[PDB]
Amino acid sequence: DPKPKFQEGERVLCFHGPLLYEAKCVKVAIKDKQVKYFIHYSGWNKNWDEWVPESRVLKYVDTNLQKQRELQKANQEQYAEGK
Repeated sequence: DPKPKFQEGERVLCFHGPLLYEAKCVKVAIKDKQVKYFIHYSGWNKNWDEWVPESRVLKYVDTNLQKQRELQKANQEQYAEGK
């Protein structure tokens, strides 16, 4: 569907599990009105590179970095509780 949120090359934050990671938008493909993104997670081996729907990609900005940090601590709180 005309004009997607992200561009090839764009540094981004991408959701993977319950966590957000820095990442790059390697590819942008449109399918059936649904825009998809092929992503390489930075500092991550290319095998984990994957296709992701738009809803999993967030702009690399202060608001989302703060969200990243809050999910990190929340997750870290889950790990710490798992013992």
